[PDB]
Amino acid sequence: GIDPFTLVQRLEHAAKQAAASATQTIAAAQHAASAPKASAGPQPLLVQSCKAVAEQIPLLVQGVRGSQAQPDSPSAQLALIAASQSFLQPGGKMVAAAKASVPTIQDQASAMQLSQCAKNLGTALAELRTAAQKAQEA
Repeated sequence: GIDPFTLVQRLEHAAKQAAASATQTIAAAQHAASAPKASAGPQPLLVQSCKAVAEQIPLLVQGVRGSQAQPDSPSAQLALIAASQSFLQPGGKMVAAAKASVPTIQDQASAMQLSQCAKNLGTALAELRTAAQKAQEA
């Protein structure tokens, strides 16, 4: 009957919205940066993770597109699964940093924007983290 993609199904969907939400979170985080001007090195965890996440975003989508083309390919599967878990590492950091940086952002627009972005990214990771989990160990 109807046998769908399964496991990679949730990977595709979660990684797409993760990549989307990540980009939005990055654009908000480094828009203001909750870094004080008086110090010897106030490098915001946001921006540090933003650059990390920014390079992981294409990997997600690359994995996604690979899974779309070859859902029955362990090469594409493990690629997406690995990329997902690789994205979670810096991605989760930016989420944690974002929520704590919101109240310390002087620009109200950026603060409220970051709040929504991190809320999306956090939930995106919630999907992706569980998605790759099911696809990996089953």
